[PDB]
Amino acid sequence: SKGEELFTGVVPILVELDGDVNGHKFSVSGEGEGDATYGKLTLKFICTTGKLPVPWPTLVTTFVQCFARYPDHMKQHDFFKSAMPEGYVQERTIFFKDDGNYKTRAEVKFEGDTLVNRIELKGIDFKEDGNILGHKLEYNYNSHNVYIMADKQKNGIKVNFKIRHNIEDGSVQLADHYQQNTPIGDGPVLLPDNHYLSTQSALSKDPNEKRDHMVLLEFVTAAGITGSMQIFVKTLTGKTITLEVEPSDTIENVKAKIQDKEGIPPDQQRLIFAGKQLEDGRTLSDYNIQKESTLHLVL
Repeated sequence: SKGEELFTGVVPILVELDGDVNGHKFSVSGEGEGDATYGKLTLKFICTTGKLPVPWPTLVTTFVQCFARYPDHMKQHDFFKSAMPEGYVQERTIFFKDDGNYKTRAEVKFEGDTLVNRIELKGIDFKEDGNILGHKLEYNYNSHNVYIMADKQKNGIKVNFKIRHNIEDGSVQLADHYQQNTPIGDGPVLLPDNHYLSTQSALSKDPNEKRDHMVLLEFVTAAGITGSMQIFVKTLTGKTITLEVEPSDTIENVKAKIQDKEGIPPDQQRLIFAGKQLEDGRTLSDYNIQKESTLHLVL
């Protein structure tokens, strides 16, 4: 989209959260930077009101999916950047199994050169002796797939995933996430086909920091839509077949796929595109061969 251009290079990020969990009020400020080319986010958060009353890992998902890396073949499915600069509202309900819930509302938008995430969080019905208010969660994080679908009647996306938080006893605390995002602006956005974000997070601490804090790193990559594409091949007798290939397929691997359909050994095949003989150790992309091009099989 047009919003994509705002993500070239490294973009500064500001995060602000006001929270109230079981009547315990708190605030957090964060700052860092995002590099969507690498799908990478680095953030540091400080609780400005004192001690955080919930475990830091429970707030990782709340604290900018516009920093995901969408592969080239999926760029038309990146809702998040397409909503910029005006941004989007991100709302969630997070159900902690056998415990309380968070409800969050956030605005993610550009303020000048800086991508800002401003959040209100309310938590209710937590057990005083449970994993959350009892601070029984390990300080670590797992990889999850974030499933995205368009809501084409409502101009946004619906998102769901299940977070697993590790506990020392070897149990896990599940946090079922339900999410919706809606653009703030009136211009059109990208309403995607179904896909997911493969999301990795690592939590660390700053030895010099005395305040209650979290350092967060995320790597986020879109997936779930095949990068394979069809090409056409004219066979020795002039019939047309299709192959399923990736741009990174070697000419050798293309010949292997032709053997599967036509029964001609690779070492007997010669492939021609636009009059040019194709050489085994090169790739389809090396030749700038696009989806639904035609190759010619000859002897």
